[PDB]
Amino acid sequence: MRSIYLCRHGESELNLRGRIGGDSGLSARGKQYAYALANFIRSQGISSLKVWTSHMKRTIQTAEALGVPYEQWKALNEIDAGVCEEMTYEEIQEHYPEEFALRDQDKYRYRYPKGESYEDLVQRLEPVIMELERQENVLVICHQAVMRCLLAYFLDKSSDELPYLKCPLHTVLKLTPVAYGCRVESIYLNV
Amino acid sequence: MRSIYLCRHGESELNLRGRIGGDSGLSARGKQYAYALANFIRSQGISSLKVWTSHMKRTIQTAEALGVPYEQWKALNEIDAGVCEEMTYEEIQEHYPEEFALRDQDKYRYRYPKGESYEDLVQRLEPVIMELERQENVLVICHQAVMRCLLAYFLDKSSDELPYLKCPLHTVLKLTPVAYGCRVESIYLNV
Ligand SMILES: O=P(O)(O)OC[C@H]1O[C@](O)(CO)[C@@H](O)[C@@H]1O
Ligand SMILES: O=P(O)(O)OC[C@H]1O[C@](O)(CO)[C@@H](O)[C@@H]1O
Repeated sequence: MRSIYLCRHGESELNLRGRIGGDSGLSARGKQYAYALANFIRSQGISSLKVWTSHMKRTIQTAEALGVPYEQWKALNEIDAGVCEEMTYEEIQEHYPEEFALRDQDKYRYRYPKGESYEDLVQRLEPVIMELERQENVLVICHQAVMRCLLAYFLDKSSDELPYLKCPLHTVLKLTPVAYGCRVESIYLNV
Repeated sequence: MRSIYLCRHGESELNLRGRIGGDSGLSARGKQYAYALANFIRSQGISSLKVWTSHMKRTIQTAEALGVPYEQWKALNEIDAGVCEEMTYEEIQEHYPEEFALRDQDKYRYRYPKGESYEDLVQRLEPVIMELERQENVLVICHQAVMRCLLAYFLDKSSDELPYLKCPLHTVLKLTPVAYGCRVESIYLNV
């Protein structure tokens, strides 16, 4: 049976600082996760695994530790926060108080100044989903907002639930599409 | 009429590092705010004023920039996050996934392991509001969660609105209580 493995890049430097977006590299234990992922994947004994990543350094660097070849997709790049790129939440509240308030109102269609909305994100992920459907075993190393969009599709979630789906770091979600829907398994790689 | 000025401690070290809770000191620009605050209060042309703070260093240090005495209330201490104290959101999502998700569904009543809920904070602040109601001009230098509870009372907000009320840093809220309701003026001190 085919299984789709979904996970995020290992812990980035900006993740450690509590800052959003950007294009930073993996931290120390972020790299230890890349190694732990390589171990888990091997132990899965998956037949002909296709591996996808984004153009962002953090995803690429995580895939490198696997040894096997992978492919890069621009459409898998993290959601653009626009002007709020690399800010902490406190900084967004202080410098864009009205914008921050509008988000909680409708997290699905809200756009930061010159940024993307979850709706924009779902649109550019359409082709990524179409390919995913016509594949067998695949591992997608992406980002939190991207993972939420892909996960919503497979676990059949609404536009309301989507922006709030649980997608923590160092955790792999093994989704097995079945006739009644989709089975899920969560594997936490403690590093 | 008299006015109640509500604001937070200047930007702290943990605020800058994207971490919550703790007992950290003011950052460089966090101190600039403490001085910019003194200048704002000065320009108000107030004859007598009571300044209250919590036991947290960040609030105390901010009061120190005024050059006037102040009273310290334990009741004005920021909400306790328990085991999640001094952690980032990503950190909390990873190591306490279930806990994190449960908070989102009921932000008002939820308590982190060994922590407080917004409901507890509201109860803890009862004697503070009572005094605030029987005083003249007062300046309360407190915290984000504490500030939201106080602001909710004066502006008549429901427990559903309370946890999401806007309370950014370096922003003074001048409240003027009247017959019914309360007047509000938002003053931002750019530093
Ligand atoms: O605010 P949330 O719920 O993290 O939504 C998506 C977010 O993903 C992030 O990568 C969070 O680290 C941000 O860049 C983006 O705003
Ligand atoms: O973080 P929230 O959910 O907006 O609530 C107020 C928060 O203020 C903090 O100081 C940091 O966000 C936390 O201690 C507290 O939970």
